[PDB]
Amino acid sequence: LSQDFVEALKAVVGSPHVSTASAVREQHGHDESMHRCQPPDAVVWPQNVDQVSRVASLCYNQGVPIIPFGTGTGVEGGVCAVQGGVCINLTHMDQITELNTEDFSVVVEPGVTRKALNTHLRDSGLWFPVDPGADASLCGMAATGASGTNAVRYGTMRDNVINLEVVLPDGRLLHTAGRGRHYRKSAAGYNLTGLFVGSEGTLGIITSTTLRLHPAPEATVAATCAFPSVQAAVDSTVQILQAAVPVARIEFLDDVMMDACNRHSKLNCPVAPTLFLEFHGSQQTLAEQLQRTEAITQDNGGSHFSWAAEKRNELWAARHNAWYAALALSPGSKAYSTDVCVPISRLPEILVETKEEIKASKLTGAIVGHVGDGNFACILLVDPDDAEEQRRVKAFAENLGRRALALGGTCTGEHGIGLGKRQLLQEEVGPVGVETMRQLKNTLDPRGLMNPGKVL
Ligand SMILES: Cc1cc2nc3c(=O)[nH]c(=O)nc-3n(C[C@H](O)[C@H](O)[C@H](O)COP(=O)(O)OP(=O)(O)OC[C@H]3O[C@@H](n4cnc5c(N)ncnc54)[C@H](O)[C@@H]3O)c2cc1C
Repeated sequence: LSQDFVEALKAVVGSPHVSTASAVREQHGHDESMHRCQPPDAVVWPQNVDQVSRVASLCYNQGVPIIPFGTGTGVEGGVCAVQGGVCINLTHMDQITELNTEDFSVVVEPGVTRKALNTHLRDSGLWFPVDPGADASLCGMAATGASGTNAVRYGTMRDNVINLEVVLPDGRLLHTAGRGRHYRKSAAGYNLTGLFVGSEGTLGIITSTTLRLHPAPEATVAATCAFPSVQAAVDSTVQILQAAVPVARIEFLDDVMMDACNRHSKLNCPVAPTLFLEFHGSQQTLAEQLQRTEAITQDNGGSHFSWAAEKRNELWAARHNAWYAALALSPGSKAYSTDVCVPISRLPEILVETKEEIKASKLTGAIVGHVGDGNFACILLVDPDDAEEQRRVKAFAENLGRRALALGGTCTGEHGIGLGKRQLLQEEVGPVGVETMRQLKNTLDPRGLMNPGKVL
């Protein structure tokens, strides 16, 4: 990367906001997955959207790849600089604006996390529900198409992103639904917002997100329920969904995951395949939901509910840190994770099969999942130096992905494709799907400089 180019970057954002130091680049060359670190040639911190536009235009016209970087909590290698280039860390733009409580909407910049937003909203009676375990950038969550434990009731990022401000690869500024606009529904033209949700930094740089807010629930009850088998826990889940109980949260942990979370968070749940549950409503509707849900879990051998502000907060903090609980089983390890999502009636087959396949192998694996969406993760601990085991883990993940595709599902419910699932995506949507996706990529990023090597 030439000295003249570095000076041009510094002229846009300021000398302190450009770094070519090896240690700084290495810290921005990896995320939380096992994908090996590939450092960008420079890291740049733009201070406003005009600077984002000017950095993008500079890189684009000089043939330098651009890698958007939020909080670096992704798990598919999205920020790995496989072709070098400039990593654009967006988190100094951290303002909340256009809070419209009467319309249930707010605008956030990339440095705003879910925790920051919900702190800003206390005593408003509103909250933002999409809750990945990590303290991630909300714009990064829009870029990956994230979901969370609350999505079963309150929707994913795709359901809750109303508008996006995007710097396109050559620097033009796009407001996907129109500048300043916010509304419940529209048929006006093609829905551009949905195209950029889940684009993972390959179509442009999200510099603000307009988010749907939700009313805080009148009352909340959380509980855990232990089961004799994975089959019994997942059968209960499917039957709760088929009975249309509007559960707020329904999370599955297998016995390995439950033990790991016990050791990592000082929960003391019985070591068993377990559902973490949460219900929202008035006392009238809560009693009803609890009736019907306990009836179904009882039929499948579930325990009497172990009830859980502080202990509920402990419970979900433990769930949100399950990834790190899994890592603590094998200290010094990184992990890869599957993330399939299947038609819910096929969820029992594939989780029970996954549990059986994990035991039939020497692999360490923990299972946790948004099973209310028909989605789950197998978190696979890897020694960073054991090449044999690492290709056993990638082969396991590949096979599980193809099993989900055989059942009519998808290879990723929320984490994305990044570097790891590109072959699975080709199988998932076929040749005409791949070409159509590539044609959209090419019109927005003709030079292929927008996070190259990812997704397609
Ligand atoms: C403990 C743990 C728990 C998690 N739980 C969940 C979960 O329940 N659900 C879930 O969906 N994910 C989960 N994740 C994954 C991760 O938190 C999400 O994918 C999150 O959306 C990533 O945001 P980020 O800013 O940290 O991404 P980064 O790693 O910074 O970036 C991810 C990708 O998005 C791109 N990108 C980032 N910001 C922008 C932007 N502003 N504009 C354009 N492209 C951008 C990057 O180029 C990259 O390709 C978890 C991760 C961890 C470590």
